[PDB]
Amino acid sequence: LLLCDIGNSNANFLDKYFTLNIDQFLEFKNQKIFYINVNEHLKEHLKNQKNFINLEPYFLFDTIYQGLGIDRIAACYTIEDGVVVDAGSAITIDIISNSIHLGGFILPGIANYKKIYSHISPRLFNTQVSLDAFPQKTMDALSYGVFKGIYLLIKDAAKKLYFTGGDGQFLANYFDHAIYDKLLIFRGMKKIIKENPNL
Amino acid sequence: LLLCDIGNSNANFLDKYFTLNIDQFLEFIFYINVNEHLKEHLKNQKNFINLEPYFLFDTIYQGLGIDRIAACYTIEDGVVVDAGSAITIDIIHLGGFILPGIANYKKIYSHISPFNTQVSLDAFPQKTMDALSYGVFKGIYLLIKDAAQNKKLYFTGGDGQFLANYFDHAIYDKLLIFRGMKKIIKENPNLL
Repeated sequence: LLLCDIGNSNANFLDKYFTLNIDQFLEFKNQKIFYINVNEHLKEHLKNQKNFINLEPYFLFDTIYQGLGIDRIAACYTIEDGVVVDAGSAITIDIISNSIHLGGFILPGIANYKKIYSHISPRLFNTQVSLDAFPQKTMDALSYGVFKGIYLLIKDAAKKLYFTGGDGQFLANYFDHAIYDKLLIFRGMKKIIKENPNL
Repeated sequence: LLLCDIGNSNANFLDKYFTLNIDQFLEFIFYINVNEHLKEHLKNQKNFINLEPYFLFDTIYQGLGIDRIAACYTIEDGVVVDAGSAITIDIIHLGGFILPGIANYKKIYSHISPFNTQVSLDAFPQKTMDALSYGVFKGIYLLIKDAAQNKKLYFTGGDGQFLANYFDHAIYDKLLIFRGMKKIIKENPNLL
């Protein structure tokens, strides 16, 4: 059972979890691969690979959010009630209540915060910065700005929390009653398959 | 008496307030400067007199920028927010924190994907531009609120009035920085 979650920078596979970059992904050959894809650039390519089978059409998900990404849908999908946070290149926060998508929002990913500080000034992280004291040096002034900004947005939006993505465990640790599941999305994909076994 | 607050995107002048962008300032005076790539050019200019070494300001914060010092210089008690290229939030000095300015939030998103300022903050967005706008505006809002846990609140800077509107009990002063700069010329009559 080979699953593929395709992004703008990475394709994450599950068989056993691995990550390829996009060049690597384009040279991959294999057996059936089930997939979701947000990369607009790879749509023609995927259509030419007959072994590749798009799960997106099977996702029924109650939202009015225009153009919601299939990646966010798939991560919300096994959740009945809760706040879903996928912390990678971007940080998306989605709110589920009663299997209904109430809305959601987007933040830069942590690496990107680091890039924009640099673009602003060479004068402009400590992951172990405290959130309950004002910072006293510039490293901490940045780390606090970023990490506390995300902490408060998520606190306000949240309800149980589910976390996923490369930075998800780190963000989860600021909260009690929160889970981290590296495989949230692949669980949504797993669920689609258990619901349409003719696949 | 001509004053200049030279920042990372803009040069705020007071002769009559008015602002140049950097590329303008270059083709354009007591000053403070946080623009690294402008250090050289300023030493070149003999009409410009740096005011930074005259400030004496107690803080337990190491390497506090001179724009923050200057903004904070005339405030006995409160949170001081300066919203430009970056947004500095300072406490009266018991510390403070920094964010990207609103336009620099734009720039990350615009590069990734080549703002709605009236976005509601009390409901969850349902389209991409609103999703972005709310992450930015509410993130800033929650941080200041949390920091100003009841203290006074002061805002300045090019985007400072916009942000002040989010608040009851808050004051915007476009000139808070030049007010530090004037108080320094005050304390140092010798400068004239």
